[PDB]
Formats: sequence, structure tokens, C-alpha cells
Amino acid sequence: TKAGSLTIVGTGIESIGQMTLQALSYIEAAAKVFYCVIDPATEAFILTKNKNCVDLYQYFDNGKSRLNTYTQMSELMVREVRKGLDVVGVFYGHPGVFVNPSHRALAIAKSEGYRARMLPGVSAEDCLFADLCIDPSNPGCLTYEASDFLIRDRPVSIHSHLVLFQVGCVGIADFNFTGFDNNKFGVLVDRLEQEYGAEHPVVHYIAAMMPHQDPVTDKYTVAQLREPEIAKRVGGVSTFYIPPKARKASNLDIIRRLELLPAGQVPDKKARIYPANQWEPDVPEVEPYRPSDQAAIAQLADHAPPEQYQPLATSKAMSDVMTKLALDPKALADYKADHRAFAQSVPDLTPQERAALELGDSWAIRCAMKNMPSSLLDAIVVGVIGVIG
Amino acid sequence: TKAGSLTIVGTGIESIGQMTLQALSYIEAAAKVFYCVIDPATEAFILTKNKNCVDLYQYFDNGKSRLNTYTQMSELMVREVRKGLDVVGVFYGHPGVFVNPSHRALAIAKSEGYRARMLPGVSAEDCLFADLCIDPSNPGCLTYEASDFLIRDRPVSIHSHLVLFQVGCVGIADFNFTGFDNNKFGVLVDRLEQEYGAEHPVVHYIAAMMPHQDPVTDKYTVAQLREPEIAKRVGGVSTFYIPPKARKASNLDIIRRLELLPAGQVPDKKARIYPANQWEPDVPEVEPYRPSDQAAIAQLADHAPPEQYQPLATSKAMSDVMTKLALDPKALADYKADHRAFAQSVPDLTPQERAALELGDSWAIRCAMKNMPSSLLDAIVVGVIGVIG
Ligand SMILES: C[S@@+](CC[C@H](N)C(=O)[O-])C[C@H]1O[C@@H](n2cnc3c(N)ncnc32)[C@H](O)[C@@H]1O
Ligand SMILES: C[S@@+](CC[C@H](N)C(=O)[O-])C[C@H]1O[C@@H](n2cnc3c(N)ncnc32)[C@H](O)[C@@H]1O
Ligand SMILES: [Cl-]
Ligand SMILES: [Cl-]
Ligand SMILES: [Cl-]
Ligand SMILES: [Cl-]
Repeated sequence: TKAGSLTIVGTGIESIGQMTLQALSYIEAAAKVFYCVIDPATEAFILTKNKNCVDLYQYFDNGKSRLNTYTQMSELMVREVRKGLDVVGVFYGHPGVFVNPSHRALAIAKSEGYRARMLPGVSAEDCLFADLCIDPSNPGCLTYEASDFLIRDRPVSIHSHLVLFQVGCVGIADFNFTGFDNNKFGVLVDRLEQEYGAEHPVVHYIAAMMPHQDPVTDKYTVAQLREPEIAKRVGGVSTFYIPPKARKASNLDIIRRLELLPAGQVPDKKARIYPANQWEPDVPEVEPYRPSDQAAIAQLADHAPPEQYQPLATSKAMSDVMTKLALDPKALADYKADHRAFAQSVPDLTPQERAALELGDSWAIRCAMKNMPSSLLDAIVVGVIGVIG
Repeated sequence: TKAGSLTIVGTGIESIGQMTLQALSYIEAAAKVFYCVIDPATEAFILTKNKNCVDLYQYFDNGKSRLNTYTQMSELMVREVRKGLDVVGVFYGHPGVFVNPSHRALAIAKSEGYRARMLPGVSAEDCLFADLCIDPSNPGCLTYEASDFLIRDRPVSIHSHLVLFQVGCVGIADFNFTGFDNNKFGVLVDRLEQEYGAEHPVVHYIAAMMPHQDPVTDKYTVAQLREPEIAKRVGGVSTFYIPPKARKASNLDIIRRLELLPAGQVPDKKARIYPANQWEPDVPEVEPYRPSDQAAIAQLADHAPPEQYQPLATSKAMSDVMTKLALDPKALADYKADHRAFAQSVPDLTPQERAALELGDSWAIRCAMKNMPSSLLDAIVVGVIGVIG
């Protein structure tokens, strides 16, 4: 194993709070940190956690091509990896969602034989699902960059969710500190009219970046986007959500091959599971407490845990070590290098706990931490299967 | 404002480390916690952080409809909200991505006039982007539930990414503790053959759930999925990634309306930005260090910060308060109730810092924490615009 590593992490969107515990731990452990974030409280927070940080944002300039900036950002990181250092790069949101230089730097490091990894983070689309109260599963989700959407004529589906990033800089390859002149926004609006119609809703979304702020969740018709006062509000952190225009019917051949009908009625196209999408045009009110829902709630009084349910049955020493492996990158590296040596130095473990850690396999760790009933083993991670039908 | 609130949060996918700082803080502050997670180290961690927790997983049972379980899960949470308590629900990953009961409970609470919010988390798709080294922006992403994909005959795009959740339980509406009998998996494989061809790649993806584990990133042809030994490996935490089959050309009308050509050549369909997607079939090698890349790197020696760059210029007292607002839900609530009273009780703030906190607006906070050069204001969040073209 060569000296030198690159780990790229995210900060999430809302200042400080949306950073993951592991992103923080890698920032603290790093020899050198390079960052690109867009609020000052997050920047100040990062600087309290490591003594050797560099702001990547200084490599943008007026009329300097963004591609040249991204090549420079990547090279600054990889140069320190080649010197044998543990390097961490930090980007706002998820560091691989609509980001060029992270993928470039990781690919170069990997090709030259260094350790290289991206840790996921909370994206602007993750925030959109939470704030607009929608699930990508119901009824599917298409996600594009707005200029790419137009130039490559990417297809829409009127029966699924549509999410468009970078709607505030249609057709722009450069940078300006004061901001974008979004003079080709009308080209996007023309496309949305063609696909959806002039009276179809478009939601202008901006996630709150400070903890006390509310999100922007402003619904407009496609036609209203042509009004100059409304067009002016779309900027560099704006995303569009376009809800479905209609409900898609079921395929009879698939119903039969999956054996879903006992010769009769599947639910109708608009027999929706509560709650319905509030952004869809002409969406009917769905009943939250149907007779079937009331009967399920009545069964709560007599409920007992099923006999095949596996209750947690662990110890402080075992929960402490599993927490340490997740929150201490040095401890994890030590454990990975020698499972047996590490396991034998952990204080207060029971014999079973020690043995499970020595092996490292999931089933062993599960047996050590959960009580498995006889019922279960006289007959496999089974985590809300979602129902869309 | 009525007493009682519901906040639903996520844990991310990888044990403990992928929880956000704000998710942890709300779990600690809650009067009552309800959770549904699928590894025991995460469960044990949650129980160390609040004294009043209930496992929602005990409401599943063999041959009990999942919809009835979800109605029960929702009702247990909302009952405590109606009593005037601050309630937190916890689901693995992102709590609104392929999850029924979170959306139901939040909608009921909101309709009855209680405070209701979802905090985003790291999803299985977020992990997929990071581990497979792909960006949803290049060249767009379609995301579906596998049974819905089949039953509603949802469209594919051979030029964009495809992600399918719940490929281990095609056509199943119920639960079993030992697991799913995935006997209709061949119906999915038939559809993938029709859309992509028998020799097109499909990546079987399972994100690591413990910190020391590696992810499963196993590429197969569509044809290979019919082999019983391979089909057997697909389970309840399996997701499929299907890469594009071809590159989409540019539209001449849009090129002209966005003014991208000076009468000549736009880059060719396969003149890719480094790095290329390694999962695409017959993808050519892309040069990481072209002459333009070498010239950009040569400019690093003479680089200085641009005159319109805004360096961080804050204080310990200001960074401490902004951190507290993000990490202490009680402090945030106090600040939101009375900006001026809160601001005047914060120790050691400068006059400008105090004034910015009193107002609460983003531009005021930015001025207080960053030095704004004369160059800038003699002429707006501008955070990697991604280039896809
Ligand atoms: C270069 S990308 C970076 C995205 C980021 N890595 C992420 O994980 O969301 C910039 C685009 O992200 C979206 N974005 C960034 N901040 C946002 C916010 N606060 N609300 C909504 N969308 C945002 C916008 O579409 C913006 O044009
Ligand atoms: C009911 S959903 C819940 C998803 C979860 N809320 C999230 O944010 O990803 C279950 C599906 O998520 C995906 N999933 C869950 N854990 C996973 C893992 N470790 N790797 C890949 N996919 C996973 C699988 O497609 C699975 O069938
Ligand atoms: Cl969060
Ligand atoms: Cl029931
Ligand atoms: Cl993370
Ligand atoms: Cl340059």
C-alpha cells in the first residue's frame, strides 16, 4: 500500500447541520483539507476542525473558463496525495451530484494506485423531496441539468416527477463574481410549454441555507415564468420541480404474469394511497382514515411482538466499539489491518462479541447483538418494502 | 401555536457514520422516538441518545399486509403528537425516499395544525453515485421502483442512467421474517432484454452497511441474470444500475438559439470530459492531461486571489452562535421566537454581528462574516456550475 489517500466528502445544503458524522471525522483526521462551500458559517466551522485548509473558490475568476478552474482544483488535491499525505476534499451538498472536479481528482488518484473514496452527502434533490413532500418512488423521477436537457433534447415523462438543476444559468460556460446574466431563460420556458402546456404548474425551489430560514416553494404556471418580475427571482441556487400531468394505467400482461388479479378489479388509476401529491393539477382529496385503516388501528390494543421478532440484546462494550469503528478513521484502519489483534485489545467484550469481531462477517455481528428466537431458525436483511401500486 | 410536533429524520445507509449532525440533535431533544432501522449497531446507538424509544419493526408480521403495518406505524407517532409531545420518527437512509409511513404521518399532523417537518438524509441512490463513480447530471438519471416499472410500463431512456430499487421483491405486497421468495424475477429480466439487449451490462449494487465492509459492485449481462446462482444473490437490500447504451447528439436549433457556435464545430458526441463512465459498454479511454489541461496547471505558479474574491473574516463569538443555531434545536426555537432578545443575550458579539443577528437576513450575516472588496460592490450565491456539454 502506497502512502497517500484522497477522500472526498460533502457538507449537505443547510449550514453545518446537514454534514454527516463521518464527513466531520475525516475532515478532523486529514493532513490537508481543500473546500468549496457557499455559506460562511459552514466555512468557519470547517476551519475550527482542521489547521491546514485551502479555499478552492479562489480559483474561479471573471471570464476564466470553469473547466480550467476545475482542472486546477483537481490538481491541487492530487499533488498533495502524490507527496504521501491523507487529503480530504469538501464540496457542498453531495460531492458527486452535479460536480466536475471531485470525479476527476478521484479517477486520477485511483489510476496512479492511491487509495480513493467518495463519501455520500445530502443533495439539493434530497432537500427537495423533504420540503415538497414527495417520494421519488411514486411515480418515478427524472433528473437533468437544464442546459443539457435542452441541447441534447432529453425526454420528459408526463406521468413521473421532473427535476431540473441549474435553471438560473441556461447556456453559460464561464463565471462572474456578481452573478449570471440569464438572458436565454426563455428557451427553457418554450420547451416546458411544448411538453406540458401553458397552464401546467412549475415549482421554484430554493432549500434554506441557514437554520432559521424557510425554503422557497413558489408555484407558477409555465406562462407566468415569462413575466420579468418572476423570471428575475431565478438564480444560482434555484431548482425547478415539475409535477406529473396524468396517472399511468396498468399493463394487463404484467398483471397476469405477476398473478395480481383473482379475476376482477385492481385499484383504479386515481384510487391513490394517502397522501396525494399536492402539486399535481386537479388532484382529488384522498381519505386518510378508510374502514381498512380504522380496523388496523383497532388492532393496536391487543398487539404483542411476533414470536419471530429479534429484540436487541447487546452490551455497552460492544456498542462502544461499533460506534468507534464508525466515528474514528484511525481505529477503522487499525481494525481492517488486523481483525484479530484489534479484537483482542478491546476491553470488556464477552467471548461471543470478541469472536464476532475477529471474523468480521455481518451474520456473526448480528447474532452477537440480537436475540434470535427458535421460531425464526426453524424455517437476510428485510427492511417500508415500499408500495407504489 | 399548538403544543406537539413531528420531525422525521434519517440515519443514512452505512451504520452510524451517515447520520447527519441535525438528525442526531433532534433525536437527543425529543420527548419520544420511534425508529425503523436495519442494523443493530445503529439501533444500539439511537438507544444511547434518548431514554424513550419504540422500535416500529415489531409491527410487521408474517402474512400481515404491509399497508396495515404502515397505517399502524403512522398512528403510533401521531397519537403522541396529539398529546402535545415533541415526537421524532427515524427511518434508515433518507426517510422520504421509498418510504410510505413517514409521508402519511407528516400529512396527518400538518392537516390537524401541528408543526411537521422532514429532515433529509443520505439515500441508497446517494451511496450508489459515490460507489459506482457516476454523476446523475451526466447524462441524466431515471429512478423507479421495480414492480411499478413493470406494472405501469414506465419508459426507459437508453441515453441516460437507470436506477431500479426493490429488485429483490418483484410483485410482493406482504412480509416474511425469513425473507422474500422472489419467484417473478424473470419478468424483470424479460423487460431489460427487450429494452437493452441480452449482452448489455447490469450492475448489482449493495452499499456497505458496516464501516469495515466493501460494497457489492458486480457487473453482469442481462442474459447472466437468468442463471440460478446469480439470481439467488439478489435480495432485500439490492439495487440495479443500468448504464447508457449510446450517446445522444445535439439539437441544431438549440445550439443556434443559445449562441454556442461561432459557425463551426461543437465537440463530437464521443469527445467526453474526463473521466468517462466505466460501466458503459465499449467506452473509449479519455485523456486526463490534454494540452489545455497542462496549460491550466502551468498557471498555478503565478496565481493570486482575484480582487473580487471575498475572504472569510469572522470571530469566535459569531462562529459559535451560528454553530449553536445549527446544533441546538432549543436555541434555534428561542432565536426564531424573538431575534432581538436572543441576539442581545449572546456574549462577545461585535456591534455589526449583533445587528445582523437581530435582522436575520442572509446578506446581513454574509457582510458580518466576509470581507467585501470595493471592486465587487462597484459592479447572489454563486456556487461546480456543472458542465455537461
Ligand atoms: C453545481 S450544482 C451543485 C449541487 C450540489 N452538489 C448538490 O448536492 O445539490 C449547483 C445546482 O444545485 C442546485 N442547488 C444548490 N443549492 C441549492 C438550494 N439551496 N436549493 C435548491 N437547489 C440548489 C441548483 O440547481 C444549482 O444550480
Ligand atoms: C423501502 S426502500 C427504503 C430506501 C431508503 N429509505 C433509502 O433512503 O435508500 C428499500 C430499498 O432500498 C434499497 N436499499 C436499501 N439498502 C440498500 C443498500 N445497502 N444498498 C443498495 N440498495 C439499498 C433497495 O433497493 C431496497 O429494496
Ligand atoms: Cl439532515
Ligand atoms: Cl392489522
Ligand atoms: Cl457520509
Ligand atoms: Cl487557466
